[PDB]
Amino acid sequence: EGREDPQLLVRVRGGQLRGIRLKAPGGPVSAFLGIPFAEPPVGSRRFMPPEPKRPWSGVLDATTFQNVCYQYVDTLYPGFEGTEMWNPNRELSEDCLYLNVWTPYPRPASPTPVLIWIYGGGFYSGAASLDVYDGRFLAQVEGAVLVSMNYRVGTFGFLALPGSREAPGNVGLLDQRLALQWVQENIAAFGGDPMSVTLFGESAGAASVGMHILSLPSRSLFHRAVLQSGTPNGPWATVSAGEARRRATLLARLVGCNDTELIACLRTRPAQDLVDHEWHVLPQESIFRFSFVPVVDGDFLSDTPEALINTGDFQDLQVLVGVVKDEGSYFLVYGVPGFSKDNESLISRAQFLAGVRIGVPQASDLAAEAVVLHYTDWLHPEDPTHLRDAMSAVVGDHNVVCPVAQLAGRLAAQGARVYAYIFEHRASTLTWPLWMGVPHGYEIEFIFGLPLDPSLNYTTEERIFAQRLMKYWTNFARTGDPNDPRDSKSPQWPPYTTAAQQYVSLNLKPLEVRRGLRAQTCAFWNRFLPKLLSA
Amino acid sequence: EDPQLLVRVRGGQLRGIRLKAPGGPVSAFLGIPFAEPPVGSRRFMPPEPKRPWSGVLDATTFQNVCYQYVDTLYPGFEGTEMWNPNRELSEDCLYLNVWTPYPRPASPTPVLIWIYGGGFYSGAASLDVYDGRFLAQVEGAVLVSMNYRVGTFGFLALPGSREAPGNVGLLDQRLALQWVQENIAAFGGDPMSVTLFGESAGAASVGMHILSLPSRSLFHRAVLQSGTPNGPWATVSAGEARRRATLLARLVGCNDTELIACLRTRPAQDLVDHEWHVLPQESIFRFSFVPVVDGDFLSDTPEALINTGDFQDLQVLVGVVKDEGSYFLVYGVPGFSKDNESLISRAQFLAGVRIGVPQASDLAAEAVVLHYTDWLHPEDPTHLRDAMSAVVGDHNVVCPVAQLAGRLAAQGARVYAYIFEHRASTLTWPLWMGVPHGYEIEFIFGLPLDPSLNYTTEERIFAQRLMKYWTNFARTGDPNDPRDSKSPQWPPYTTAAQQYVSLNLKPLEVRRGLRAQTCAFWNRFLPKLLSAT
Ligand SMILES: O/N=C/c1cccc[n+]1CCCCCCC[n+]1ccccc1/C=N/O
Ligand SMILES: O/N=C/c1cccc[n+]1CCCCCCC[n+]1ccccc1/C=N/O
Repeated sequence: EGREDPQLLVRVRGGQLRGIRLKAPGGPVSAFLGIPFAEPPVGSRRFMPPEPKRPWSGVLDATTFQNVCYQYVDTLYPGFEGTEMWNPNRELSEDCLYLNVWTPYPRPASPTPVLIWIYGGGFYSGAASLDVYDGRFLAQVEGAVLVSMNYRVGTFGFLALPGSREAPGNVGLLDQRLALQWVQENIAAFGGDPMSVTLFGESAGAASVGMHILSLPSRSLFHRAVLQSGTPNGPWATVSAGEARRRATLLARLVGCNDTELIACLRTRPAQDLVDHEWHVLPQESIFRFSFVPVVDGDFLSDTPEALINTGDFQDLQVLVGVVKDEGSYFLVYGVPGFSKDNESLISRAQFLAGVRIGVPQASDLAAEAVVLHYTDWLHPEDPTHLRDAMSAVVGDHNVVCPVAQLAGRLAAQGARVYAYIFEHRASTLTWPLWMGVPHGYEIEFIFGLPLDPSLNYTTEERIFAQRLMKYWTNFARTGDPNDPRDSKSPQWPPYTTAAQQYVSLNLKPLEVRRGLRAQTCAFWNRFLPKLLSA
Repeated sequence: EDPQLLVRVRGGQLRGIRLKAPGGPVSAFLGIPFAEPPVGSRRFMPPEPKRPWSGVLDATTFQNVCYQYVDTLYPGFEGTEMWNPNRELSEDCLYLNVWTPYPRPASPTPVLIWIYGGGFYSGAASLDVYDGRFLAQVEGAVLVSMNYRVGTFGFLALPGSREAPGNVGLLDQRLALQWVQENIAAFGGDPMSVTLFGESAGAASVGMHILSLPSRSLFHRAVLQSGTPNGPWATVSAGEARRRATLLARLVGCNDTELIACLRTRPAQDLVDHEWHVLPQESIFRFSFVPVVDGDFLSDTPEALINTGDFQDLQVLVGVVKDEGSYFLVYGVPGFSKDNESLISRAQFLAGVRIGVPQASDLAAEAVVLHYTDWLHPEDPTHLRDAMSAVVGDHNVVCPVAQLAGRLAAQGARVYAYIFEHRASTLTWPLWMGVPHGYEIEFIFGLPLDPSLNYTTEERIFAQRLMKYWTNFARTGDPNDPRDSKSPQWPPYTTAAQQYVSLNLKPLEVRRGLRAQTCAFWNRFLPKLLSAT
C-alpha cells in the first residue's frame, strides 16, 4: 500500500478498500464510495436476487460513486435543476450494486450508530450517489456512519413473474437487504455499530424501508427506521402478484418476448430497451404510479403491506415517519393536464376532475367523485388556485400523507414508537415554482445537511435548521428518539400515538406539536375510500 | 261591542277580542273558520270553503287543534308541552287566527301567514309561541295563522283516489291563504303583500306552496325556518304514501273507496294510535303522513321542482338554528335524553346514524359516520353526541335548507339565509341541545317582549331585531331595515357568495357557506352513493 492515507484503508468481507478523504465544511470525512455488495446483476443475473459480492483481490478503489442502476432518466425539464438533481450522476449500468459509506475522519474510535439511506425515485430511479444524499455532513457533523446503496430499480429491480425462479420480484429490495447484510457484517470496519442501524429513505426509499420493517429477513438487519414521504402500504408502493405478472408480461410483449422463456428473452433485451418500455405498462393514465415496484410476492412481503401493518407486532420498533407540506405538487407536473413548473398551474374544475382520475387512477367514478366532493372547497368550487392545491393535496394525501398516517397509526397501535413529522420548510434554493410548496424529496437535502455547505447558497436559518434536522435524525438513529436528550429547553417531539396523533412541524420555527395528521381527510382515504371500492 | 273588533268577512261577521300586547292593544280574531269542518265523510278530503254563517261569529278564542298525536315523552315538561295541543283536539279544526294592530291599520299592512310545524303530524296555530300579538302590535303586522290537518287527517293519501288524494293539510293551508286573499283586506291586511312563514313542517309547507302553482298567487314572499319542501322527511312518493295509508288501514282493520270509507269510520285516536307504526324503518325526523308527491299539488318531487322551478319574483328568507338536530335525538336515538348530558358511545353513534339517516345503506351510513367523526377524538362522547346532533340537523334541515337556498338563488329567487344561534335563556331543554329547532320561533314572534316571560333584556332587543327582519322581509322582501346602516347589512344568499347571517345577540355577522362542505356531502355525494347503493 505504501504512501496512502492510513485512514482510508479499510478491509471488508470482500477485501480491501481505499476510500477518500472528503471535505465537509466542519472538516474531513472518510468516504468509501462504490463498494460492491453484490455480484453485478448482469446477463443471466438480471431480475435475479442479488448474489453477494465475491471477494476481490488487492485494494478496491472506493473513492468514487459507482454506476447508477439502469433507469429511466427524467427529461421533462431538460437542464432544469429541479429535475436534474434527481437524475443519474454516474453512468447507467446494470452493474450498479454498489454502496457508499461515509464515516467521521478519523473513523470513530467507538462503534457509531449507522444510518442507512435508501433513495427514492418511485422504484424506477434513484441513486445513492446524488448530491442530496451526500453523507458527508451527517458523517462530519453528527459523527454518523452513513451508508447508501444502489439497488436495482425499474424492471431490473422489480420486474416480477411471481412464482418464477428467474424473476421472483422484489430483487431491488433484495439488493437493499443485501446492502443491509453487508452493513451488519462489514460496518464495524468503519467504526459503524451494526447493532445500531437505522434505515432511512424517502419516498420509494421510505416505502423500501417500510418493506424491510415488514419483511422478516430484513428485521435483524436494522433497529430503527425513518420513512420520509413514503410507506410500504398505499396505492403505489406495491403491486399484487397478479398485477406484477401482468406488467412483466406486457413489458415482455412490448420488447418482443412459461416464465423461463419470457425472462430469458427479457434477459437478452438491452437495458435501455426495458427502460424505454417500462412506462408503457401502467394500467391507467396515472401519476404517482410506477410500473415495476415491490410485488406482494408472499415471500419478501408475506402479505399486502396493509395486512402486515394491520396485524404486525412492532414492539421492538422505533419509527420516524413524516411528510412534506406538499407531497402531491411535484407529481402534478408529470402529466396532470394544466400543471406546469413554468406557470402558476391554476386549473379549471374540469382539469381538477380530470387530474383526480389520473391522480387516483384506481378510483371508480363514484370514488373519484367522492375525492372531488371531499376536496372541492364548496364556497369556491371553481377557484383555480384552490383546485390546483386540492389537486396537489389529493395526490399528496392519497399517496403519501394518508399512507403515512395509516402507517403511523397501525405502527403506533401495534407497539412501535412512532415519531411523526410534517416538513414544511421550502428550501430557499428550490427551483420548483412557489405553488409547489415543499414538494417531496425537498426535505432530504436538509436531513442530509447540504445547507451546511456554504457554497450551496442556503440561508443561515436553513443551515441551523439542517443542523436541527440532522440532530433529530441522528438522535433518532442513536436512541430511537429524535429528541435532544441534552437540550430539553427545545420543545419536545412527542411520540405519535393513535390516541393523541401528535406530530411536529419541521420548519425554521421551533418544533410545534400538531395533532392528527390530516385526520379528517385521511379517514376518507384510509377508511372510507377502501369501502367505496367494496361496491 | 268594540267596533274595532267587528269584521265583516266574505262568510259573515266576526267578533274579535281586544288583546293586550306590552305596548298596546291588538285586535285578535281567533278561530275563524276558513273551511267546512273536515269531519265524517270529509276526512282525508280537500277542505271545502266554509259556508257563510249568520250573525256574529265569536272569533275571540282559539279554535280546536287538529286531531294529532300528543307528545307524551316528557309529561309536564315545558320543553315538550309548549308544542302540545293547547286546545281540544278535534277534526273540526280548520280555523285561522288573525292578529291586526288596534286600531286596525288605516292602510293595507303586509300580512304574515304563519304555518306551524310539527312534522305534519302535530301543531296548532294556537300555541303560545305562535302568538301573533307582538308582531301585530310592535310591527303593525296583520299576522295570520291557520290550523291545518296533520297526521293521517292532513296527509293520509291513497294517491289517485278521489277520497284521500293527499296533501289536504296543504290544501287546508292553501285554503287559509285563499281566505287571506279574499278577506284580509277587511282586517286592514294587504292581500297583495302576503308573506308565508313557517318553521320545520311549516317551512316545508311554505316550501310546498312555493312549489305549487295554485298557491303561488296567494303569497308574495316566503320564510322557511328550519324546513324545506325538499330533503328526506317533507315528502313521500305516491307509492310510499299508498303503502303507509294501506298499512295504517291494515293496522286499524281496513280498493281505495272502500279502504278510505272504512278509515273514515274510525275514531280519530285510532288513526293516531297507529300513525307512528307505519314508518318503514326505526327513524327519527321521519313522519308517517307528510305531503305526497302526487303529481297534483306537487307536480314533481320538491327536488325536481326546486331544480327546475322559476323563482324570479320570489323573495325567500330561509334559515336554520345552531342545533337543528339535537331535539330529535331524544325521541328514539338510544343514549340521548334531556336529563343526562347524552354523552354517547361510538357504538351508539353508529346505531344513531342508521336511525337518523334511516334511508342510509350501510355504505352511506359509514360515509356519514366517517364524515362526522372527528377523527382526532373519534370516541370522545361529547363530540359523538354533537356529531349525532349535526348528522340529524344537517341531513334533515341544514343541508336541505342549503340545497333550497342554493336552488332558489340560482333559479332567480331573492334569498336571505340565516343561522339562529341564540339559545333562549328560558330554554327548558338541556344545554347540549344548544338551540334546538323551534326555539327561534318565540323570538321571531316577539315573546321576549312580554316581560312576564322572563327573557333577558338582550333577548327582548333581539326579538325586536328578529321581528324587524321578518316584518321588513314581509314588507319589502328584504329583511334589512331601510332605516338603519352599517349594521351590517344582511346580504342576499347567492350560490356564488353563499352569504347568510347569524341571528344571535351579537349584531349580524355575514358568513359564507351554510355547512358548504358537509352539505356537499349530503346534497351532492350521498345521493350518488345511494343511487348505486
Ligand atoms: O419509467 N417511466 C418513464 C416515463 C416516461 C414518460 C413519462 C413519464 N415517465 C415516468 C417518470 C415519472 C416522473 C415522476 C416524478 C419524477 N421525480 C423524480 C425525482 C424526484 C421527484 C420526482 C417527482 N416527484 O413528484
Ligand atoms: O305520530 N305519532 C308519533 C309518535 C307516537 C308514539 C311515540 C312517538 N311518536 C313520535 C314522536 C314525535 C316525533 C318527535 C318530535 C317532537 N317534537 C314535537 C314538537 C316540537 C318539536 C319536536 C321535536 N323536534 O325535534
